[PDB]
Amino acid sequence: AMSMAVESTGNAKAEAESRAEAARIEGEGSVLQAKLKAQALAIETEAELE
Amino acid sequence: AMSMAVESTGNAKAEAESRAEAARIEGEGSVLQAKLKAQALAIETEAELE
Repeated sequence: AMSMAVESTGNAKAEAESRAEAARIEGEGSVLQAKLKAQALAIETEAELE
Repeated sequence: AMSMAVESTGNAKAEAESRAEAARIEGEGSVLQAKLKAQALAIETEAELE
């Protein structure tokens, strides 16, 4: 029974942590994607302002 | 009878603890995903404010 416990832990644990630690990547993607679009859109808008 | 008790304990125990300890992973996913989207959305919004 504590065997089947360890397989269940490993399976659900592995799947969930894979999803969350990938969401870390989409998160840092959001971080520096916001940072880049900040100045990018900034220069389009300040070029269309004049 | 206390045998079938131990198999029932092991099975239900294992399934439920696998689900809860995976929910721990989605929970820490929520933790640092909120932390990342905080500053990410912060910099989109403070870049569109000007």
